[PDB]
Amino acid sequence: GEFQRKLYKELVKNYNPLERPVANDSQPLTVYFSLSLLQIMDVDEKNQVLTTNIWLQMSWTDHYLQWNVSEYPGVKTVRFPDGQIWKPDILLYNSADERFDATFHTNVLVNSSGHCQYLPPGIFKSSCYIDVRWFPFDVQHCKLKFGSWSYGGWSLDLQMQEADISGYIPNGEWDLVGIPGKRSERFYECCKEPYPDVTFTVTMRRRTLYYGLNLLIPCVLISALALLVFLLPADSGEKISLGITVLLSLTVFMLLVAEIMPATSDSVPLIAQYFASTMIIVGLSVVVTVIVLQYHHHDPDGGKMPKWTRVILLNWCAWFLRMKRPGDPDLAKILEEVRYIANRFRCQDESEAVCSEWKFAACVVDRLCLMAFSVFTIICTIGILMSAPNFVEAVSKDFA
Amino acid sequence: GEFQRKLYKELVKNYNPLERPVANDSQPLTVYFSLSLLQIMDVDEKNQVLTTNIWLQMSWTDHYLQWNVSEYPGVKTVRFPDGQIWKPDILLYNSADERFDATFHTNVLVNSSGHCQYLPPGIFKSSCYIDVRWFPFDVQHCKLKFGSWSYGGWSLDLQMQEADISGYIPNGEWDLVGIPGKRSERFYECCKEPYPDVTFTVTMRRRTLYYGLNLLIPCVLISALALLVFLLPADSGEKISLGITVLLSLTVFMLLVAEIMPATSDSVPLIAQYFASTMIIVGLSVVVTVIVLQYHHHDPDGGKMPKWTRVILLNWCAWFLRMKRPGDPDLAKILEEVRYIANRFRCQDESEAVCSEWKFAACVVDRLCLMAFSVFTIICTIGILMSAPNFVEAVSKDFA
Amino acid sequence: GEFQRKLYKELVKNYNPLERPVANDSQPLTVYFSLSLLQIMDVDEKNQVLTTNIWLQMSWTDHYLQWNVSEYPGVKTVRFPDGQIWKPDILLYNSADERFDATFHTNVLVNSSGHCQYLPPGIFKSSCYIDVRWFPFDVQHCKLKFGSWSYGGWSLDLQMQEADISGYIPNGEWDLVGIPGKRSERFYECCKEPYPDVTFTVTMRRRTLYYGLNLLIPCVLISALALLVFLLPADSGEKISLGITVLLSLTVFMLLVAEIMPATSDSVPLIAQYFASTMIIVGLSVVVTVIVLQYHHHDPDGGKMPKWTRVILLNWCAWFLRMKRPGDPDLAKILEEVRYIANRFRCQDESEAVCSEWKFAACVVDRLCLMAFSVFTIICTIGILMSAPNFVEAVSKDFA
Amino acid sequence: GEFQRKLYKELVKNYNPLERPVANDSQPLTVYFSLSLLQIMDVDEKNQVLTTNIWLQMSWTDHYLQWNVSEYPGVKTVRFPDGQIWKPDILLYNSADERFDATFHTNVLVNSSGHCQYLPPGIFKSSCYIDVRWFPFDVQHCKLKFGSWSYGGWSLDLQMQEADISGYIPNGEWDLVGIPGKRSERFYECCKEPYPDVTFTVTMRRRTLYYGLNLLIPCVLISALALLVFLLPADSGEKISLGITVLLSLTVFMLLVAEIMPATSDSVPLIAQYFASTMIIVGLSVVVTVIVLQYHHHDPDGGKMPKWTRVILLNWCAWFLRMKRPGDPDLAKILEEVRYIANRFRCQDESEAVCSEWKFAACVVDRLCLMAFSVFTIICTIGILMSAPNFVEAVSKDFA
Amino acid sequence: GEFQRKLYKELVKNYNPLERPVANDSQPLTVYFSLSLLQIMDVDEKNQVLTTNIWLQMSWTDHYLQWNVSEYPGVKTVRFPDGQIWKPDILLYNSADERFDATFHTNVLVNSSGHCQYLPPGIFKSSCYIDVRWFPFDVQHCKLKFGSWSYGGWSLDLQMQEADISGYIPNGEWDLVGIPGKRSERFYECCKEPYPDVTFTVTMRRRTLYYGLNLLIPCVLISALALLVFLLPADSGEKISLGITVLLSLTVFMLLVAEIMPATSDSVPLIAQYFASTMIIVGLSVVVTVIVLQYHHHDPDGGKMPKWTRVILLNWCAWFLRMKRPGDPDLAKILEEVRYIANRFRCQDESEAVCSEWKFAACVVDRLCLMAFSVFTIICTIGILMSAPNFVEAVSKDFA
Ligand SMILES: *[C@@H]1O[C@H](CO)[C@@H](O[C@@H]2O[C@H](CO)[C@@H](O)[C@H](O)[C@H]2NC(C)=O)[C@H](O)[C@H]1NC(C)=O
Ligand SMILES: CN1CCC[C@H]1c1cccnc1
Repeated sequence: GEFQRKLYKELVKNYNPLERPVANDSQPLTVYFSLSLLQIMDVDEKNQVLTTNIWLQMSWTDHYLQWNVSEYPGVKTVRFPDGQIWKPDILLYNSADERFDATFHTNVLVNSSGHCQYLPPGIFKSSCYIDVRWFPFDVQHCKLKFGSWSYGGWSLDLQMQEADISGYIPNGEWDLVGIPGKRSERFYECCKEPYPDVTFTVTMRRRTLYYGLNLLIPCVLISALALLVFLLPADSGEKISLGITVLLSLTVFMLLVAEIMPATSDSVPLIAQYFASTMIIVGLSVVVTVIVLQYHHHDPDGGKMPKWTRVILLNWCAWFLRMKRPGDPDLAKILEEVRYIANRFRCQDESEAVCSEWKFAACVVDRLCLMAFSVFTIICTIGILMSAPNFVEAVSKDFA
Repeated sequence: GEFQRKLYKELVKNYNPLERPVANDSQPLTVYFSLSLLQIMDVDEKNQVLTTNIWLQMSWTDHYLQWNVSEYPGVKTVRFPDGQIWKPDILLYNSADERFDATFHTNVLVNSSGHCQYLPPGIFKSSCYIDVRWFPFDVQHCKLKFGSWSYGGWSLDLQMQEADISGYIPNGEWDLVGIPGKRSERFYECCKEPYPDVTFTVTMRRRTLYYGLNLLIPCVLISALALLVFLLPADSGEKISLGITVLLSLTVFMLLVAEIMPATSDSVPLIAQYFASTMIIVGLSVVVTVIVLQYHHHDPDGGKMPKWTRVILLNWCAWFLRMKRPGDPDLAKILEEVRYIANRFRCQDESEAVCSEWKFAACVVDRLCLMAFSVFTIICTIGILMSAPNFVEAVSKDFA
Repeated sequence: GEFQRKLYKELVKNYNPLERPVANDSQPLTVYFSLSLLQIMDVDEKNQVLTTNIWLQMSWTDHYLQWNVSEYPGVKTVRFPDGQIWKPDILLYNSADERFDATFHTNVLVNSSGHCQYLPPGIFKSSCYIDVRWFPFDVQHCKLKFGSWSYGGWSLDLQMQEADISGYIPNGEWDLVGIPGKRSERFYECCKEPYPDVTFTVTMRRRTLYYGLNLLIPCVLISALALLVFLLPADSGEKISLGITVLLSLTVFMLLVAEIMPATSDSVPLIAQYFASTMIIVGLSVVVTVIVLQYHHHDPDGGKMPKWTRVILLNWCAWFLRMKRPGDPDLAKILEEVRYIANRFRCQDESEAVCSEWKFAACVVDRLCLMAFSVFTIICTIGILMSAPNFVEAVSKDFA
Repeated sequence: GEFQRKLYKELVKNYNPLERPVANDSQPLTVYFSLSLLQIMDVDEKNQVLTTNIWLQMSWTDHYLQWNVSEYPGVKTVRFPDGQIWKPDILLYNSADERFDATFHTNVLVNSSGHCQYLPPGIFKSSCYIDVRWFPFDVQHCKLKFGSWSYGGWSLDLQMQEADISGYIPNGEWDLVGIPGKRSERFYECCKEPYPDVTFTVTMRRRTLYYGLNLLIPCVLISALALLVFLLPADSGEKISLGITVLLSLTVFMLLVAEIMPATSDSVPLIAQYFASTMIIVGLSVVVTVIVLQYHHHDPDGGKMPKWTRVILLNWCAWFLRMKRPGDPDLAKILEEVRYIANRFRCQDESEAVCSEWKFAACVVDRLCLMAFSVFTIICTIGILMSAPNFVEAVSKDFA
Repeated sequence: GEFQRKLYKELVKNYNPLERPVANDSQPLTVYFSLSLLQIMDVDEKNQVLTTNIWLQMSWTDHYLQWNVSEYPGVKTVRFPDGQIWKPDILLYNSADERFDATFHTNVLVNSSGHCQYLPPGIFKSSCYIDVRWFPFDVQHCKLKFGSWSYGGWSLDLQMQEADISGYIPNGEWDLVGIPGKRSERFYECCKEPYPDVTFTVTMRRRTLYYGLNLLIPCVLISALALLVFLLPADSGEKISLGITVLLSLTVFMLLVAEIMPATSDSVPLIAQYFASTMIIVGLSVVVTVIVLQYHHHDPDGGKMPKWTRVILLNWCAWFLRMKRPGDPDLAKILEEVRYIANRFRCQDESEAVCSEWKFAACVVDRLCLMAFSVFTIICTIGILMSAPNFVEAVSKDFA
């Protein structure tokens, strides 16, 4: 249109995009800064970066970009690309992208009275600390720090407006608790000019249904399965394979969880210590199995049963468990031969009678250690799982 | 040509690529927006990102870019590169590309009446929520949101033209149901103007043949083979070995299928339900095998058969399953030794006959659990697989 | 050079890089398009993306860029950079790259009479369909579709010339067969004017010396070793172990072959069919082994062999496979004691005879199933591998 | 303001951004260089690349950009963008980024007396030598070499200022020791002029809690479990299974650590030595188990035990380990028969005694090898771990 | 300063960066090309690309950039950024980078007499054929081809200087042998115009210590462990398990080697041949073990040993292997009963004698195959390992 042609010709006359558009040089320029969260793309525990989709929102007042609507009827807003008009050089301090500023440079909407609006979108790769002490029951606080790079207090001051989450799209993995900001200043040593900035802390809680169902219940189920070795009869000589096989499966599980995990040395992760507890449990199970197997295959002609073992395992450990202890000249020569055979059979029976005691002792030890291990595994898993804060309500909100 | 030289020189005179080319400044500018799908390149469920090849279609009527054909014979159209004429600032809202705009800027073809055509190509990475509840018998809807970034409804009013799929190249994995769009007018609280926008919802369906042949069926054969532990005779120890090795094969399968899919906590996936059910079936099979082995290797005098088991397993279950039960002074000394040997043999005979009942009971319970688990696996697999709403359609299309 | 400087100054007077350089505006401008293949960098079966290294060859005639050599002695050719002279806008229609035009903008060499040459190199990524129906004996045809984006057939007469392969560098995996090209005219829904394009089809054949050694031969070897169970005597305890470990190795092998290959549902790959057949073979091997184990440990005093089963196994197959079957008052008291002992021994001998007959039946069944499984796996492997077309030619070229 | 606009107009006048801003052309310009470490992001061992977040600091004195604040009251500082004033060309020599210069070009802040201050941020990837001889108890020294590219020592007098670590954010895995720097002068084959450069060395210590808990301790535990084969009675065939399965798990661990470790041939890693030692220990355990099993299943009436082995095993070693060694005509015909039976039984008893002595010898060998292997593995592990320098410092700082 | 500004203003008058800076247009311009190796970043065997840190080095003479120092006393050199002066267009012919020119454009230093220096750094990625026939004892030649893209003999004749390896930082895996170069001229069909270019060949030798300690030694050790199946007595039921688990471990080792190595089909790698040989050895080890097991569990009444086997496995090899072969009417009824019992025991004795003879034959076969396999494995290993060229050089330079 004719009027907007005239306006665009007139406005850029003697305009320098290198100057602050303030009527008075001494007075600072007021700039309002705010966010608009749209989505959380990914939270990388291993690399400790946070990727989000965010619309910035900056606004100020321009002294020179003013006109009277009466002289230019119909036109009431104008737009300018980058470089042609002055903009605040506000950029993220916590950036982790290769280019230090990931932000699409869009148009600047201008008032008929000098008020500019700037809403550039972009995908921001922050670098925030990822606490992993209570994984997978986590609450994370990642900070985004914005502010002018080469402008001070007398240059321009920054004011905070509350973050907008009206357009938030919920994420499958993380639950957004909130996003509160704060405006703070920082004085230097030379000069008493406040240097303001705005920081936003994004707080998220991990939803634990997936990690629970895929990590914890399988591991606890097969750890409970690992106690079946104490139920097998020792005569079926395939007890060791069970223990070693479940140990191998647990090792595979551990190395995968190490794969997902980062490599910080700040604290012992809950899942890692739980896996270590299961490691020790299965190892002690295998050791006890070897002990019982040694007891079962005892040589009858070897050493005698010690009195301590006899009085402990066969008496007290049986009372505790209420387990029952289930217990003519040639005529002389032929007589001697038959007597020899009978005596040999008697000796064989007496020798076999000894092995029964050892086998019963093996069964008793097996039952006792079964009970002890079954109690211990439950105690350990319950204590470790419930030791984490943010567990009861986490499970109540996820699994229910 | 001299005529096109003169025309190109004349058109750019006084032209301003900043002003919106309308004869009347008060009235808006109508812009027609459409789409042209070429192919779907990727659907990443783990990152929730859709990659497509798309040709944008825009069209508006410029005002100043007009000329008389008679004055410039031969010339019918002109072409302008980026930055030399006014273009709509149309952007994709939900984008996952690090650079927010992912369109290749090409020339604009302008007719002699002042009609501009803009057909920029590009590869678009938009983020859409990919439901995984009914995986792999899945149907997904992903939305693309387009619209001007900084032009209002009093200035630029979008219009819809139906999407073009004439050039579509079919995908191997995804079947395209269709891509219907819709035009809507959002209203601002300040002002009575509309804010037109156009959204395109791409609907696709996964083809269930690769997954069917590589994940579903192999698990069925492995689970079925896990029941071979029951037909096996307990005399040759292989039962626990069989059970555990099937278990680990299932674990590695579950690890694969877990690393394929994302960590969302919105619902339990169908494949997860199937694998968990197989987990439980194999574990219970191993437990039953342990019980059977305990029954088989029973000490002949370590106890007595309780009346409940003696009646049940030996008569009732044999009835149900139709299995038959498996069935001078120097001479008196010789007398008592020979009778002692005979008595020893008789005692051994009766003790050996005792264990036959225990072995038969083990066989009976083994057959019973075989039948029960054979029914259970079939029922569970059939129910879980047929629970999917479009299972019949998928099996009729992909397979038949 | 003064002459070079003066000519460069003169050639750019009133030159518009926006106009098509023709003497008469009505007739189109002829452009010859070719292509110089240099290297096939990579073929991505999983992503259906082909990466090649090519040099474009465009040539046309510029009417304004002419000069008389007699007045410019030394200079015979000139070079112009990007954006200073008119260039055709030719780009790939199939680019699977984040940027839709991956070419390095080099100079344009100009004749002394107005002929322009343009040879921009670059690495081109394109999306072409990949066939896995005959993996790894497949022949792939991929397409490269070039054309002007914004010039119709009335302004750009695109022509074609044969592709150049004189500098081709052979690849270590794919053997180049040829690269023809054909011109075509297409109508687009945008506009009522044909748009010519030039399509080059690259035909290449995969060499099968690496896959034949690392995916086929090991599978055959361990499938054959899976038949070693039928030789192993049942008196040992390592038959089920053999079978199930073979299954584990086979599953790992198939899983890796699955991860390398694309997830298409258009056909069942040859390697997939082979792996499924081998899975079935080993599974039935395990089932037969279970049956033989149950036969060999058959408990006597239970059910006698059926007449049909006996007359089959002990006679027909036994003769067929050339197998031979394994074949004072105290005196009265002493008398009936020794009578009891002798009768006990006689009954024991009868029981052992029945057991020996059962074990012979098991051996015969094992031998027969050995023969059947061996012949069946041989014929299935040969048939599956020889079903593919151009298999013998590939075998000859690669191995011999 | 008016003063700001006038000053910006005045400064730009007759300014060439190509000339070095010095009052005297023959005098070198002084530039102060400094660093500000913000965060160590990644230490890639395989690729030997260190990624850090760094702010560069540069400062010099421009001769032309000076003014009197009396004539320009409000304005005290001005800002200039890239490409409008002279800037140094300081760039990293060791950059490993695909684009050689990875820095964000910000404004340049200027005094009223011409003092320029330039603080460009950026994320720098540099190639530094990584030493893994003492992994995971290593201390690394990575250098960053900065310096002007095309400015010699007679024009740009580079100076170094101490690095700033006040804004350092501690990293979970790496511990910062110090960042000293020195300014050295070098000669290059290009030119006969010295080119000064500034090198900063980053010294980092690796926190070892993660690796100590995830790699060393589980390896220790399962290596110890591998010694249980010397407590299993030989009558249960489950010793080779134990040894070989632990060997398999060890091989898996070796594969994983080799995955983490880079391919280098400078010196053997400590963890590589540890895993090799564990390999040999477990292999020797398996060999000893094979020897013991061969001893146990001796066939009597065959090889008589040699006198040397007899005495060594059953006199000295057995006592040393406190092991106790275990241990009418018809009447004539019947006499002959009973004599034959008794003699056969006596021969069986003698064979049993020989078997018992062989089994006792096997047990003695087993116990002796158990003790030897235990002491050997303890000594080897403790020596290998303790050989690393500052291992005591590492454990004291991390664990305690 | 003053003279700097004056000279900079004077040097750009009427200066066209598009023209070749020569005094005579007909005569060509001499350009000297060179290189400066800094580091070999990576050698990718799979994608077959080479990454290096390189500073190019070009030098030529400019006719127009000349001045007399006495007129401008302070300035001796001037610097021009990209786009201000004429630069030769020299780029990598065989680059394998997504952008065809990975080169950082720095300043150009010009002397008082017109000499120009241009040393742009960069991280180049070139695709060079990588031979893998001799892995890991490998020597690779990679060629870098540089040349002009638009100029020829009458326009630009590239001379040569030897590549500079001063300041080259040794890599931990690849040892540099040399970087020879060679200039050459190529003529076109039309005209006798040379087209000189410079090519550099980088020759590097892989250091084999890491691969020897991670791939060769462990596989030899496990292969030797596989031979232990020939010392385990047949009574233990753990002979098949040993061989099978060795096969599994070696399969996963082959998997790793498959992942590291390229998928070429031009030769059979040495490591591939060695792994195939070891596979074959273990396979016949398992086959022989099965034969021995079926030989040892031979029923006494199932047949008789053939004469050939009886004479070759019991008299010839036994001596060769130095093994010794191990070795009133009621009274009549009582007599007949005891005669029956004695005859029964006699038949048992003959049976176990035949069984013992069969077991001796099995042991002899076992020892024979042990010796044969022990010789064969070492023969094949030595042959394959020493078959490679420069293997003595590799071991001498790495392990000493
Ligand atoms: C400016 O730079 C070039 C650098 O080469 C100088 O050329 C050298 O001049 C000396 C004088 O004898 C010769 O020995 C060298 O061989 C020349 N080098 C080359 C490549 O030709 C040139 O002299 C310098 N000019 C001034 C005024 O310093
Ligand atoms: C052939 N071109 C490429 C696709 C459409 C067509 C076109 C037509 C007009 C303006 N731009 C593109």
